Amino acid sequence: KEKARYFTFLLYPESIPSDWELKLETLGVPMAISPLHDKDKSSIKGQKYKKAHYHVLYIAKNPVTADSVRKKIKLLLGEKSLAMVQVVLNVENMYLYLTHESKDAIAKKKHVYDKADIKLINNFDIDRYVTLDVEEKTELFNVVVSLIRAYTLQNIFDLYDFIDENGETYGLTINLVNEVIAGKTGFMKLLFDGAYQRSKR
Amino acid sequence: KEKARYFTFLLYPESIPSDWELKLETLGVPMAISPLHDKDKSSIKGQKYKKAHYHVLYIAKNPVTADSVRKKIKLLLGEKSLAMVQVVLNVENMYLYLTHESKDAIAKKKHVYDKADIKLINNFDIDRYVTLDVEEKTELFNVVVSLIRAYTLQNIFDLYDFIDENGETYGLTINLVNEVIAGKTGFMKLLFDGAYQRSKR
Amino acid sequence: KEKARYFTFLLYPESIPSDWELKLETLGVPMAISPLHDKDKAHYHVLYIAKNPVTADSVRKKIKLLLGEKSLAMVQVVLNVENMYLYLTHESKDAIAKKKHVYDKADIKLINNFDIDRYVTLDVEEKTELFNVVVSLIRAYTLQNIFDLYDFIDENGETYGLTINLVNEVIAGKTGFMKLLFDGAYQRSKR
Amino acid sequence: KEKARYFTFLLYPESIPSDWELKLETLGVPMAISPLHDKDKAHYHVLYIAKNPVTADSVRKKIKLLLGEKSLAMVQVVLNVENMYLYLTHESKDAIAKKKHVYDKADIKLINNFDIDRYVTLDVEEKTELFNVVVSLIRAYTLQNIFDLYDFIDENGETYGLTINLVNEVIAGKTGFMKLLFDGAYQRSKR
Amino acid sequence: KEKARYFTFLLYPESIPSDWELKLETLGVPMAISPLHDKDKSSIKGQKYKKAHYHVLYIAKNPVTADSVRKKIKLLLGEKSLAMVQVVLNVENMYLYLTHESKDAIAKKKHVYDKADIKLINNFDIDRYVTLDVEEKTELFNVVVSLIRAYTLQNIFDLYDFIDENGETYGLTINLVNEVIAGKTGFMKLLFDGAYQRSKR
Amino acid sequence: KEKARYFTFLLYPESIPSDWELKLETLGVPMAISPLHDKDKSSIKGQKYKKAHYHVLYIAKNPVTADSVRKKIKLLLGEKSLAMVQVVLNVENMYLYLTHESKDAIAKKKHVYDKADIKLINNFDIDRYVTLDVEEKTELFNVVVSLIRAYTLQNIFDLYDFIDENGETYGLTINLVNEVIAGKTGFMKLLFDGAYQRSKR
Ligand SMILES: [Ba+2]
Ligand SMILES: [Ba+2]
Ligand SMILES: [Ba+2]
Ligand SMILES: [Ba+2]
Ligand SMILES: [Ba+2]
Ligand SMILES: [Ba+2]
Ligand SMILES: [Ba+2]
Ligand SMILES: [Ba+2]
Ligand SMILES: [Ba+2]
Ligand SMILES: [Ba+2]
Ligand SMILES: [Ba+2]
Ligand SMILES: [Ba+2]
Ligand SMILES: [Ba+2]
Ligand SMILES: [Ba+2]
Ligand SMILES: [Ba+2]
Ligand SMILES: [Ba+2]
Ligand SMILES: [Ba+2]
Ligand SMILES: [Ba+2]
Ligand SMILES: [Cl-]
Ligand SMILES: [Cl-]
Ligand SMILES: [Cl-]
Ligand SMILES: [Cl-]
Ligand SMILES: [Cl-]
Ligand SMILES: [Cl-]
Ligand SMILES: [Mn+2]
Ligand SMILES: [Mn+2]
Ligand SMILES: [Mn+2]
Ligand SMILES: [Mn+2]
Ligand SMILES: [Mn+2]
Ligand SMILES: [Mn+2]
Repeated sequence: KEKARYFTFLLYPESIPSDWELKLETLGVPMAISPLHDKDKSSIKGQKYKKAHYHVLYIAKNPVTADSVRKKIKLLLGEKSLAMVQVVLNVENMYLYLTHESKDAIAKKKHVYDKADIKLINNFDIDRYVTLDVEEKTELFNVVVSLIRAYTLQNIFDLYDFIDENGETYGLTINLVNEVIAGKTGFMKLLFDGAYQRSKR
Repeated sequence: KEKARYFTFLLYPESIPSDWELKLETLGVPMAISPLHDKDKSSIKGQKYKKAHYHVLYIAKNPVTADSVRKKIKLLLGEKSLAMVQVVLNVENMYLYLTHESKDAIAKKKHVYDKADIKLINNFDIDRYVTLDVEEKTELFNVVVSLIRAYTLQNIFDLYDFIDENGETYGLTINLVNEVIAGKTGFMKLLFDGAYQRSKR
Repeated sequence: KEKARYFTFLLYPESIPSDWELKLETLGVPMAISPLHDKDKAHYHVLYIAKNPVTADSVRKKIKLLLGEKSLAMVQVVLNVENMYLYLTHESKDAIAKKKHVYDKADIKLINNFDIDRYVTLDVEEKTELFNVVVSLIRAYTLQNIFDLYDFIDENGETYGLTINLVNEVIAGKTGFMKLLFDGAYQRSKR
Repeated sequence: KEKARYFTFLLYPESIPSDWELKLETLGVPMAISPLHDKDKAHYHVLYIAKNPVTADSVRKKIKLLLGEKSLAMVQVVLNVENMYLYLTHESKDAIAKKKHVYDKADIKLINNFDIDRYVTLDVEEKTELFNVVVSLIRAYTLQNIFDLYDFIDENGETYGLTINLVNEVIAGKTGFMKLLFDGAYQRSKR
Repeated sequence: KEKARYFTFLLYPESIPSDWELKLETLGVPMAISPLHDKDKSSIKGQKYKKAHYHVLYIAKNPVTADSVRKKIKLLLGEKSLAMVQVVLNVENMYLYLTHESKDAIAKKKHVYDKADIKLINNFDIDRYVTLDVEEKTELFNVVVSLIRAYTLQNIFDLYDFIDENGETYGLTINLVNEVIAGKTGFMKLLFDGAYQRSKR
Repeated sequence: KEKARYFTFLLYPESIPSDWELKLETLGVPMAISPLHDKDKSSIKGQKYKKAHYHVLYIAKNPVTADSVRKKIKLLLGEKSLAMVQVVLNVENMYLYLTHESKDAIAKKKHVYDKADIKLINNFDIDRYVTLDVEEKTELFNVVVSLIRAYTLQNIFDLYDFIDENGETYGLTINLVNEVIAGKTGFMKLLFDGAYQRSKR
């Protein structure tokens, strides 16, 4: 059958032990658990809210079979805990989808939840799953350049500060400016020398 | 088998979900999708136009196997969505080939489509994937040198400014000067120190 | 073909010279040898630390020639050193969960000054995490050079997870980037 | 397994599509194609310039898929580009010495803006020769920066074998070393 | 087969020209030649000492094949000079083993020879071929840091001087500090800038 | 049979065309030809000088058989030109041996000739055959350090100058200092900064 690392599935509060949150920790795999979903618009007649459930993002350590994860949770939480496991094609999406903040979920105007009710098991960090491919770097690098040139930023700090305010405007966060100007260090020096000399005239 | 970043393949409107354009977005990979191909001269007897189809240009983030992308789309859009995935040798061509405006496609006098019906998923920008073959770089580098020497440009800025005006004259745009002087950083420093010392006398 | 520093493999008392423990020493590479495994045929687990990235098969041969072609038939690349080492006494997480026979830490044979504390580096994704931290730090407290940063570390290290030899391991190669940060701070302190 | 930029191979008119000349263009790599060789079976010699170091077999496949598996069966790595190019018209030194039939330079098919003048670099041992020269020069005439050196080159280039784009090709990567030389000269001019 | 830099092999006085010691010099490779081995305990019945022989430690300049060195010596000294060439895994050991002072040789209580009868051809210096395994470097590097920090050494010289006096205390000799701070150049600059700024306050 | 790149052999003025020096050039291989040997002490009774001859150092472009070179010269210069071809084990030696300035030739107190009468065919340069193996570099590097430290040389020039005078004392020539401090650029900077600061106090 098929194998993969990224899975997702549903957990209903009614069908799971009261210590599930700890029982899942025991698997030693990283997971992300949605805030509780208790506000999903039910197209069912005479009912506003779908039964309450949790979405679980589950990250095997090695390529395995969907059914291997099915069993592993049935044994952990009882056979009535889950009945449907799916392979995650894109992790970033399925994760935003936890709070209905993914592109598909906003376009279907679904109820938005709170990022803070998200339960991170086993040091799960979404970023250790979001890579910034080559071409994306150099794009932004040129941006950082247009920026340092435009606003005559004279050092790594002034740039950082500028980012702190207008970050979202150009798509930039601090740890991204750090990831971007990685290794381009020398080039950066050139840009600040430039700006600094220019501010002088 | 083989691994690579650049792929292409075919999508038939009849075999794909009505939300495919969004489903592909979910993969978080950049793609370029042809205008609809509904005008391809069919050498089949009794038929003017090949079945209607879409060409998809697909840019993995990391070298992967053709079959890995086959599966990924079969699961996304249904096993009847594609049956043939190919490795793209030249991105620039296979992209022009989307509107039958590539050299091969003009020489086979194939129906030309409209550039504007091209669907760009995930901030795909063709300019990202065309890059200066080696010899091209060093040519221009020598140019940037003739330039910094000739006009006594004393820093990355003055050079940039000069480029802003006389760019086309020498073939240079800003993001090209950036692509060119990549890694030659050190060498650049030498040139500016030169110019700056020289302006002083 | 793959190259790496960390390997492991099996040695059977029946198939090895009676002076193997010394013969391995001769390779001048650091190794850790399990207590004898006789409670799982009796065998030894060997943790082997090349000095330079090499091929699994290069180590296969090197031991076949050293101890005889019947000494080992399977060499593996070690992904995590800390684990594969605990696994020597079946005290690794995987080995406790499979309730395997636990051995004695003291029967472990350390060849060529092998010290487990040594081969613990930061996996990639860990370095850059901390690097960003060192940045948030140098930015926040306007540290103007490698020293002021060091000092700051000396006091509030544990707060941010940093020790001196970690700051050193972290800012490895990021040298240039660091220069940018101090120039920054120093200019900023001036205004 | 070996990687390189420069390859050559054979194409037989009998085994290739009638649009091959265009099909090769599609690869977006620069090539030089011999006039037809029918005076030595009739064949074409192809000079092929990968954009990045790759494996001979990677190019084998790439052409088998492009032109059909019967198009080529032998791909070779080009050691010297200038020669293998002259060898297209049997005007290379080896080909004149074996008195082989000479063809016409004009029947040569240049795909994708291939220009022979482009792929002539300095072999290793040649660079460092000249580098030492640039050093003897910067030392001798106390040139105090990349400019003064450039200027000097502009006048006495031919004397030492140097042109500007060669000084650029030479001092490639030796950047740092160059800095040392100018600091030197500049300090020395001061005394 | 295999390529490597470090080899060893045997030379019998009976089978070699009387000018061998000079003939080997001619190869322009560094070698170390054992004192004469004429005292090796022979397990052969009726004989105390193995035939007399020399051990040769041979250091190619570039990775080559064992057989390439076999030939090279057969041609130099005659085909009856050597019949067995081996790749040296550890140079430091195989060198001590020249005087039977290696760990293996002491444990097998073999006859110990004199260090002074060792013939060094072509400026062979054992210290050249013993080198700090990775972890060893970085240990000492941190030391050099603790040092430059502790005593506020403001440049490569002051550090050097300090080493000249208190070397042994920290395990450091000059050519070791040089071997250690190899490539860490940049990092070193940071440390001196630090110290120097700090001395100012 | 055996194959190799480096050969040597003898040419007698009496047995060779008067245009030999040009005929050899025609082979397009690099060679080095001794000054004329007309002063070799003949152990023959009643004769001071061996018949006059030339030594030829010959560098095939590809591994070939000694006999292949035998023929190639017999056809070029006539079958009476040479009767003995040998494989060169060490090029540097066999070349010094051209003027009897090799170690073996000095030890046999043989007549020394003039380096300038050496005939270099086809751009033969002995150095393109003399490599400086790793350990040799770093040895000398430490030397350059002991030197820059000792004499407080404050820049690449002062070092160069010092080399010009005391070169041979430490084994150093200019193009060797250049080959040595290759890539160690940064480290060098450290040394000059050091010296320069130190001269100030
Ligand atoms: Ba219940
Ligand atoms: Ba309702
Ligand atoms: Ba990341
Ligand atoms: Ba992304
Ligand atoms: Ba903010
Ligand atoms: Ba349908
Ligand atoms: Ba571009
Ligand atoms: Ba404009
Ligand atoms: Ba050791
Ligand atoms: Ba092009
Ligand atoms: Ba004898
Ligand atoms: Ba040493
Ligand atoms: Ba002392
Ligand atoms: Ba005659
Ligand atoms: Ba006599
Ligand atoms: Ba050389
Ligand atoms: Ba040498
Ligand atoms: Ba002199
Ligand atoms: Cl960096
Ligand atoms: Cl760069
Ligand atoms: Cl570093
Ligand atoms: Cl460069
Ligand atoms: Cl260095
Ligand atoms: Cl350099
Ligand atoms: Mn939901
Ligand atoms: Mn089509
Ligand atoms: Mn076991
Ligand atoms: Mn031909
Ligand atoms: Mn012995
Ligand atoms: Mn002679």
